[PDB]
Amino acid sequence: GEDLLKAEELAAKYRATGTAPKKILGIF
Repeated sequence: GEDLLKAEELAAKYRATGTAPKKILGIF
């Protein structure tokens, strides 16, 4: 499943932000 890869990606990205919903915070 590539949604698991996406889950890795989001884990690579969002955790890079520090907190997933703060994906908008990075934009703030």
